[PDB]
Amino acid sequence: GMSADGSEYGRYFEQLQKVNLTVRLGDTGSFDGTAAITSLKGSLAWLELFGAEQPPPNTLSEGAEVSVSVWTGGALCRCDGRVETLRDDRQFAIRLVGRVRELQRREYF
Repeated sequence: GMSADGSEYGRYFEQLQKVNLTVRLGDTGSFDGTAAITSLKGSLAWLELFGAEQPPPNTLSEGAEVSVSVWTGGALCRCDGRVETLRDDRQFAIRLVGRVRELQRREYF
C-alpha cells in the first residue's frame, strides 16, 4: 500500500544491518561514515551512526544525496539515496533510489 513501499531492497538490506553513508558535501568535500539500521520499511530505513566519528554541525540536511553500501553474501549491494528526513547529526532516515545493483565484489584474487 501507498506508505513509501520497497521492492527488493529488503532482499539485501535488513532492519539491523549496517550501511555506508557517503554524503556529497558540495561545499566541503564528502563525509563517508557507517551506521546500523534500526527500522526498515520499504524504500525507507532509519539509522543510528556507529561511533563518535560524526559530521560537522549545520552540514547534514534532510535531502542530502547520500549513498549506501552493504555486503550480503556475493557482492557489494550499494544504492544511491537521499536523507529524506533527518532527526539529529547521528539519527536519520534514508530513502533508496535508482535501484540496488551489485556494484563492487571484493576484488581479491
